[PDB]
Amino acid sequence: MLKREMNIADYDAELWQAMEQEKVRQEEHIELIASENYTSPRVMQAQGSQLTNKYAEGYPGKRYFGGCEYVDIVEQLAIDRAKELFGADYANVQPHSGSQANFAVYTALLEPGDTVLGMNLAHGGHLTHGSPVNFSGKLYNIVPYGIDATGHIDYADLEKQAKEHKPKMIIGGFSAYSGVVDWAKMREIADSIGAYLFVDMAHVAGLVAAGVYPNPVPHAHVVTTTTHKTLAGPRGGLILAKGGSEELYKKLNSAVFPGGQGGPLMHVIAGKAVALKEAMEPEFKTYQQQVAKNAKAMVEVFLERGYKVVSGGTDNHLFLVDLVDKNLTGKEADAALGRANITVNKNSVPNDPKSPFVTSGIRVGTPAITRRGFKEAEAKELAGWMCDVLDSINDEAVIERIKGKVLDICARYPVYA
Amino acid sequence: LKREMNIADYDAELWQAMEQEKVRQEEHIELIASENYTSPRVMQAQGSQLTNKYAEGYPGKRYFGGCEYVDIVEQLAIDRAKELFGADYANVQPHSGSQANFAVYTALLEPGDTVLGMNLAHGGHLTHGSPVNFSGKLYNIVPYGIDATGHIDYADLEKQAKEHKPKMIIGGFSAYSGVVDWAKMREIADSIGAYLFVDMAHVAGLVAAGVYPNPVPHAHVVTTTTHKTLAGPRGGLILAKGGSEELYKKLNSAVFPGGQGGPLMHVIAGKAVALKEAMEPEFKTYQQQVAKNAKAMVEVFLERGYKVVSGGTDNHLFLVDLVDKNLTGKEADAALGRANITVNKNSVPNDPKSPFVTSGIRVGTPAITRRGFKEAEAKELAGWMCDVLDSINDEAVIERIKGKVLDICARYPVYA
Ligand SMILES: Nc1nc2c(c(=O)[nH]1)N(C=O)[C@@H](CNc1ccc(C(=O)N[C@@H](CCC(=O)O)C(=O)O)cc1)CN2
Ligand SMILES: Nc1nc2c(c(=O)[nH]1)N(C=O)[C@@H](CNc1ccc(C(=O)N[C@@H](CCC(=O)O)C(=O)O)cc1)CN2
Repeated sequence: MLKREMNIADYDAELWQAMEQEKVRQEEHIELIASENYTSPRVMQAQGSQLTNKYAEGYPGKRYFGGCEYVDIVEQLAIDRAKELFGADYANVQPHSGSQANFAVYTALLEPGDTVLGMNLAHGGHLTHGSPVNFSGKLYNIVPYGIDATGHIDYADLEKQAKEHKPKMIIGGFSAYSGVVDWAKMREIADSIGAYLFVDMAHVAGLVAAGVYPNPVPHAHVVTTTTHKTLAGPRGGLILAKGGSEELYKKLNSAVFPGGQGGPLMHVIAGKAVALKEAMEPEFKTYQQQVAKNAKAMVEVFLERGYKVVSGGTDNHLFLVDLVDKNLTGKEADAALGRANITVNKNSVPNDPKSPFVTSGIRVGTPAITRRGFKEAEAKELAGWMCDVLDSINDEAVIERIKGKVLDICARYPVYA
Repeated sequence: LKREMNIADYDAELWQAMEQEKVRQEEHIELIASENYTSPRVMQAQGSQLTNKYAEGYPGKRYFGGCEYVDIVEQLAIDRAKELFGADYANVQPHSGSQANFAVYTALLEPGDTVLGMNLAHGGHLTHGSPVNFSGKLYNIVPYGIDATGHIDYADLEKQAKEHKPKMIIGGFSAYSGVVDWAKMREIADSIGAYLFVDMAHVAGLVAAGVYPNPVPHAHVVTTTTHKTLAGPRGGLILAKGGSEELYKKLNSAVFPGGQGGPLMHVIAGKAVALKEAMEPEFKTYQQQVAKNAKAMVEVFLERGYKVVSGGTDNHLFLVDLVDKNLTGKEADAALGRANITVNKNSVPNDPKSPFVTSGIRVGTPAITRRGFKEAEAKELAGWMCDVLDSINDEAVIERIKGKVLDICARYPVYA
């Protein structure tokens, strides 16, 4: 008879202290990591439910364990909302993460060794888009594609590569690209060589949901996304599709299970279901608008201050700052901004002379501060403080000054009130 | 963003289903070997704000900033994991058992390498070479099962190993009730220079209490989930002892960036607190009751004329072969379910039916034991089960048994 009153605080102080500190860090820090956000207490409530106890392999109605009557309802809710929010006729809510959702798509449509056309990591592509240190690069033959000297994808060259290499699948998506991708144009290219157009919209799923970024669902054979980025939900993966055949969806369901996973996390899926409902609110649509809007405001300031912004601008929630001409490593910038309570993340840039762990740039995202209340005014001011730090990266007095400024604004905009 | 936000007043549908599951867990006798009831402390962790942090990499070498406290959290889980099992290496980031196993494969083998693993119908897990799983699709699998006696024949295993010269031998199971000789498997591996990979997901809890042979000191690499007999959150875990810096390097890379992205820091916090609870003395006597209860149910089943694979049990579970009773696991499962007794259809050795239908059921005592049941209650439960199986079409029999379960269930509430 476990007691509902059994808590962590009085049982494990070590773990407890660390947790509480993270709770405060999230309040005293300006999070500018593009892939992060602040999920609602409703999503956390779900994740902390008793649904963590149930084993439910299979799908609603076709499980491999008994007693799945209510978890079946839960999973169905997540599936239906997912389809309605994105306009798909197929959705799989069991992938444990973005990597897992992507892994499923690979194993369901390709054979080890097949050729895949994906966006290079330094140019903005994700690890699972063909990186040699990831399963994508080890199990398949990858042909990369990057961006112009203008900072955008050259669909003319992409087409050439496609025609010359005849890839079995073309991957559209990114982790660090600030432009707008022409989904329809990539589908055209895929169709000309009979390839699959697989789009990973993890980073822009939220913006797409609000209608602030082109929806790829109606142009790709298969789409994947995480639920924890701009979508602002729990950490998890999701597979979506529209206009596919019974077979394709059967393959996709098999790829997830028993293909690459065991039992799903019913408590996390409950959270996905509630987050997908929150993404349906009108306030959610104006929220994404502020996100893109704030992103543009920070870019202006960075350019006015003499900083190189890859692609010259932004059409989404993020942007890259190339620090090569400033003789700074992303690792240095990241660490300096951190001491001022401004959290970003070192990021490789196109033609980066440094390795992924060091990099010559930093990636910035507005989803967190926007969800926190910030607007153009606050964002322009924050961008400014950032450049102040970068400008005098060795001046502890400058960093000190800024630190107090952020602690001050962080207090007026509590994350969880 | 207001802390007062909750599901009840915002999403009545989701809330209603959740609440029902909450009651189902109280009104049902869960006998699914892979399930349990995690403490409210583990749930508390999983519902924390740690779900907001992205922390790729390992403590000290992350790819994002602001990982000072999540680094402390992950270290706690790693240290406790090592101390509880006696390993000098532990990886707490795998999202699940499948993911932990996938890492071990990709870190030690090349697509197409030969692997010796236990056949699924004979008790092996999907990730141990099933053709419908990545293990069976990416590697060359040679299976091995059990005797006519119900146990592994280490003599035949050795023969298979010498003849096929596999690059890795897998020890572990999802539905075997015996004791595996880890040292003996390591002997066999060594003779052909193969890797001995042991997946102890099902018996991690028993091992922790010292109730089942610990494989850590005999295998090159060990994996386990944290949500079965260990009674923690749903997740994976990699353990190793006596390996080299190279091997651990590979293992860390296999998990990330090899097969995963960011870990679930909130789940890892839960792993950390569950591994501390597994250190309690009450936890050791708990596993003892589990194994003990398992034996008590087996006796009754045999006395009632039911075929129990392997003739008995040396752990938390056992299989009931229903072929001679002309019943499918799917039928038994459904019948027992209407009596509020939840089990799961399970393939048995030489099963004439497919995995979705099966000719048997698997039974586990971890849940009811953690719930308070002891030999007396377990013998009585096993009895009711046989009553249902005996008269599987008698709705009057099933109803009477449902009244009995609801009753004993009210006397042993799960969460209070
Ligand atoms: N373009 C881009 N930016 C991104 C991501 C991405 O996938 N693509 N990430 C998405 O999450 C994060 C960065 N994650 C990375 C993780 C590992 C390696 C990597 O290549 N590691 C190699 C070599 C490292 C070294 O320099 O020593 C390795 O570990 O072997 C790179 C990026 C954030 N920024
Ligand atoms: N021995 C054993 N028992 C176990 C498991 C296991 O891995 N091994 N499981 C561990 O979690 C659960 C069963 N999970 C399974 C999931 C899928 C298939 C399977 O082979 N499905 C095929 C064919 C199904 C059919 O009969 O139609 C498929 O989907 O293609 C089998 C078992 C519980 N019992």
